[PDB]
Amino acid sequence: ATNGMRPIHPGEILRDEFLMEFDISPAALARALKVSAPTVNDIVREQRGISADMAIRLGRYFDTSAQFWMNLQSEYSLATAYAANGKQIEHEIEPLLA
Amino acid sequence: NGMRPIHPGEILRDEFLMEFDISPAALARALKVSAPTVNDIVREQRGISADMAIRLGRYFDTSAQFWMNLQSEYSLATAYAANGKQIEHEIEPLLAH
Repeated sequence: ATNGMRPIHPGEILRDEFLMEFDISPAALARALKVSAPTVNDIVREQRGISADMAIRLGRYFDTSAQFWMNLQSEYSLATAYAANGKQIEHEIEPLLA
Repeated sequence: NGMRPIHPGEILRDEFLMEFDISPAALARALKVSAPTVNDIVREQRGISADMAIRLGRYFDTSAQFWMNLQSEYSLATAYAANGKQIEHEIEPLLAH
């Protein structure tokens, strides 16, 4: 059986481990981060990724590193990219032997 | 925080291209991407995409996250240098409230 990647959107972790944990609505989070409510709404709906600026805001608000959020984002972006082009990439790139 | 940016292209040049004596155009041909795609990264003009991270990991036998983690550190560092103090100023931490 071959390896695979299944995507987990960062907004799912935001919803489950932060918004639901502290009983914060997405709109209340947007007001606290000083961003537009659709900005947070898009993320929790899994319709937008975490930008660097947003990662710094979330880290500041929730006492995390900004990299925590960017690492969740990179995993999601890698999973979607892998499911789309990963098999072809592995088919056409011969690993370096040196 | 974190303010001093290290572009992923610097690591690519120093730890891989120069370590294995591989030119950027040679790398692009091995990765099956256009040469300006690799050039722009090596010259620190463009970042590493998810697709490129998978290609670089495949070729150099690293994880793809190795490259994406360097990219996010750079993106964070530039974002913080531009706006970090403004962000800290305008957001009150939840647990300070």
